[PDB]
This record gives sequence, C-alpha cells and structure tokens, in this order.
Amino acid sequence: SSTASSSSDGEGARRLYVGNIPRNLNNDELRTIVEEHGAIEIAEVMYDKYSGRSRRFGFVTMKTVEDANAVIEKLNDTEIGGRKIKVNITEKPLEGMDIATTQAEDSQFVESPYKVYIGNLAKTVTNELLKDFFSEKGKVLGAKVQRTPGTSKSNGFGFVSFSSEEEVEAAIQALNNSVLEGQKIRVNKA
RNA sequence: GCUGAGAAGCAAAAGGAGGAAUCCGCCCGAGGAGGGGCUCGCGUCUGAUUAGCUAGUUGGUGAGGUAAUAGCUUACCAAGGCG
Repeated sequence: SSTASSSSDGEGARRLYVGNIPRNLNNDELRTIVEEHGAIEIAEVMYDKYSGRSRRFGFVTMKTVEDANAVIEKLNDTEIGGRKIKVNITEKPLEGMDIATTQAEDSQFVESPYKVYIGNLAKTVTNELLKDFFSEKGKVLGAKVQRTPGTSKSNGFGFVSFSSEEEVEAAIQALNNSVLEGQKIRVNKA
C-alpha cells in the first residue's frame, strides 16, 4: 500500500493537493469526487476526525500526471459537504490512509444532530440547572457545562444530549432567544 | 552609493497571504516613460498733460543656501544696470 505512495513519488505529478475538505468529508467521497477526473490509485485524508470533522488537508494520487493536471484545474471551486476545496499541487502523496481510515472508522462515535450546544448561559447557571432544563423538556441523557480549565468558573458554555433527535430539534427551536437568568442563550444542534 | 586629492570614513532592510508552490511587498543602487522645477531668443494693451529710474540696485569674490543655476542670502570690493 506504501507501494501506492512510492509509485506516486516516483512519478512526479500524480500529486494533487486538496485544501478545505469539509467536516463530513471522508476518503470515499474524496475518491468519488476525484475519480471522475481519472483512476485514482490512492487518496490521503489527514486525521483531525476526533469527531466527524476533518483537518481539511488531503492528498490524491492519480495514475497519470495529466489526470492530476485536469483534477487540479477542474476541482477548484468544488463544494463538498457545504465547504469548498482548492486543488493546487501537493507534495508527492502520502498514503498512510489505511491507518487513518481505520482510526476514522473507530473514532466516529456520535451520529446525527443528537446533541445540543449551549450559548449564552449566565455565570450563575449550574450543572444541575442544565440537568433541570434538559430533563424538564423531552427525555434526556446527560448534561455538561464547559467550565474554565485555568480555574473553574462556567465561562458560560455547555451541552445536552437528549434521548431523541426530535427532542434535540424541539429544544433548539423552543430555547433559542432564551433567557436564563441574566443572559440570552442560543442553542444549536451539534 | 556618498564625502574627500588621496588617506580614510559614512550608510539599509519588513513583513504579510498561502499546506506548499508562489504572490504582494520592503532596502540599496542604474536607466527609461510620463510628470514637474528652472533659464533664454521672439510675440504679448493704452497714456509723455507720467522723464528720469534703480543702491542687493547691476556686476565680482568669499562665506552660506536651494532638488538645481542664480543677489537666492550675507560681508567686502567695482559702479554699474534700464530708458
């Protein structure tokens, strides 16, 4: 498999470099988007997928220099996933990729807008308060305030996870505007 | 590069965008185009019921000054200069 990277190195311009790859964007959708241009032997996505979201830097490797020139030209201004990818050239591409794909497959745990992100919670707001909110509304899994690490005041940020996607949607829509005491909270699915 | 006969000395910099590639820059020079600053020949209204004017005035040197020549400015010398 390191054969694919070494083959590309040897060729010289099988290389094409992909910048601002989205958060949902994956080795397979990189391959599908770029295989139209020509037969990709290999595709490299860097591992920032702790969660779904990506590093937004990757490599693709062609059979030919010419396919790589065509993909560099055509792909730039391509929307994937709501974010737009430039293909200028890369260094001769680097397909650890098998390791990354395995970690990506493992790493992704959370699927679908099932968690709610809290914006604006006032500094008085307690972890228990968030439990009260989340439990009062549609039925509930867990509650967190993101508190300052340096020393540990709320910094007013925080999360729910609910038991259903529907409860997430209702909490987002019902809440946003929301006073909780002293300050106007915004909640989105994340 | 500059000052100076040479001797000698003196003088500059800035990072930013981008994964890179590179691009926009910055500092010191050398040209060019264009834009300016000066100088001069010639042309540029009437009145003699206005006939003398001009003393930094017109020259010269020295010292300064200007982006640059220059009474541009100043001290001294010459008495010029316009009609």
